[PDB]
Amino acid sequence: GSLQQVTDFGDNPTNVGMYIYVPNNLASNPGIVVAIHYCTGTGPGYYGDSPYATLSEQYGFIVIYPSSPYSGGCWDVSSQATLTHNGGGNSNSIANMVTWTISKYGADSSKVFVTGSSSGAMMTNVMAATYPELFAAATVYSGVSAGCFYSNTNQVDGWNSTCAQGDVITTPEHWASIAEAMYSGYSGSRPRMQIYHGSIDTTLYPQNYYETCKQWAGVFGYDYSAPEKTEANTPQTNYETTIWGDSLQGIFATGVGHTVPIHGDKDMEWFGFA
Amino acid sequence: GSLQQVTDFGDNPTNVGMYIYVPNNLASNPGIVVAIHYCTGTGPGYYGDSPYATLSEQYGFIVIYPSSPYSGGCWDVSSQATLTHNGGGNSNSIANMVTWTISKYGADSSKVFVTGSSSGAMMTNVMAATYPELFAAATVYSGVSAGCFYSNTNQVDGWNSTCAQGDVITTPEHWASIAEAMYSGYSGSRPRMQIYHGSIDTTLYPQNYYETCKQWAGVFGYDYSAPEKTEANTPQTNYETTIWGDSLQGIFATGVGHTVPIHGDKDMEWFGFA
Ligand SMILES: *[C@@H]1O[C@H](CO)[C@@H](O[C@@H]2O[C@H](CO)[C@@H](O)[C@H](O)[C@H]2NC(C)=O)[C@H](O)[C@H]1NC(C)=O
Ligand SMILES: *[C@@H]1O[C@H](CO)[C@@H](O[C@@H]2O[C@H](CO)[C@@H](O)[C@H](O)[C@H]2NC(C)=O)[C@H](O)[C@H]1NC(C)=O
Ligand code: NA
Ligand code: NA
Ligand code: NA
Ligand code: NA
Repeated sequence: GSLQQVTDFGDNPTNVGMYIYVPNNLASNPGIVVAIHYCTGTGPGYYGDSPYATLSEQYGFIVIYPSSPYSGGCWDVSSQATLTHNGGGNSNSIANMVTWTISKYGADSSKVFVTGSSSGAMMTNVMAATYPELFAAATVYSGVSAGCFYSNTNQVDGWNSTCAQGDVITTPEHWASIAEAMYSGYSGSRPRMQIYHGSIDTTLYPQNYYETCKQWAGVFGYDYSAPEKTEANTPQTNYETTIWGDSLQGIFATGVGHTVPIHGDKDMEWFGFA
Repeated sequence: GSLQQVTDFGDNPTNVGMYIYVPNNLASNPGIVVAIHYCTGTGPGYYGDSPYATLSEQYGFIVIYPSSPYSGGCWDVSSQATLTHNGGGNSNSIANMVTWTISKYGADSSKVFVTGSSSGAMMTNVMAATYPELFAAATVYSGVSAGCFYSNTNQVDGWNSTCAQGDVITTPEHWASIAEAMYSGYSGSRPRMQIYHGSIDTTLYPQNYYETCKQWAGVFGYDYSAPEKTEANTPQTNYETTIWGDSLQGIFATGVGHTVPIHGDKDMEWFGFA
């Protein structure tokens, strides 16, 4: 099919770009995958460097690639605007790309997923907390927990070094409260979360794996210290999968740095296309 | 602050009409109320005969008034098309009105509600079952359970006398199966259901109230025989409210026939605007 830029998709004061890949083999009622790029990247760049456009020709979903407006290409995952439901930041623009696409293509709103890598993984967690209503499931490749990049001076697209270096450590309860405040009083459904992180990540250090799993455990009321199951060498040698429940699993990749390589077929399974 | 007809809102093979009321006091991130008319009526008729446009000026949400394409003005709540997620029937059309409005007005997709009287209350149950993903909550004014108007010959807009007379009686399990089958395999968010009916209804017999409460009890995993709470004279004298749980309450109006009059302020409370 083709990658098209869309410029009028709804309110977008932070000027995020929107690109979509509409497959040739478009399903009758297509799903949506939102695939969110890393720093120094762009939406078309992530299109070029991820399996989603290929998989969309198999499964017939539309892929949305949001594109950062900021110098350096990171996502704003620090401002109040981006860290609040309807706050008007980058995350709100991404939400609007979703709803534009659902209406324009008759996409199935119950089959909308979000995934990303590095900065886009940070944004994935933020999308899950700020627009939980939009997403059935999410897959995070090497990010930080929602609100870990909080700026204590309301900076937009600010890098939080304390968080990245793994110095921010707290309880499931505290992280859950932080995620909950991104949509205060929301009690509806939330996407099922899958969190990947590598053990030799020297950009977003591995403590962030545990902080993120703590967060979603706290959000879904799972006992962080008592997972349901742990699967060795799953999905492959030196990856370990911890399942806390239907709405949370973490995959820790020993010997892997920034970022954990996208596992496209595994994504299709978690989302439910496969 | 006007009622507008909308003509190109997405796939609409059964040619349902779409009318919307956009209030003057429109909220920044408006909710949506879908208000579904009775037999012999139309969307604009229900606009003229319900409190929702008046209330939209208080609470700032948009109202969508679908309009039956059929002679006699009843809704198709009988065909396989209308009784299946993405089946292409009237229900599918109403779904598309929702998604069009979300995108066009930047409406909040977590704040979308559906309600209706008589034929429109039947369609309300159908919408909850066929497009559960769209709706946070629903209020049913004197309808029949989803799939009670099933046509054994796949008739479109067929009246089922056995159902209307109150002669279709089955279990929570069986009604829940009927509802589940309208979107098979779905296990996400569904609207919180509020069901009104009058004890002396001789159009849609009051057995249908109990069949509907059974249906939603089965769907949500509630014990139909053990509701959480009963409230005398609630919301008013001779009405009684039974709460089965967060996602189901029934309101039986003793001495009221077809239909139970709309309690607009109570709808606001159930929906969460108030
Ligand atoms: C960087 O990120 C952390 C969170 O990862 C921020 O820490 C929060 O800071 C406030 C005080 O400003 C505390 O009340 C919270 O309890 C902290 N949260 C947690 C989970 O610890 C921190 O403020 C950020 N730093 C900068 C410089 O913006
Ligand atoms: C009228 O409606 C009822 C459902 O309310 C239909 O009943 C179903 O009929 C099929 C056989 O066609 C049975 O297998 C189901 O068990 C019945 N369901 C229930 C809940 O009883 C009935 O067929 C409809 N009548 C007509 C003439 O279409
Ligand atoms: Na469709
Ligand atoms: Na791609
Ligand atoms: Na939704
Ligand atoms: Na908005």
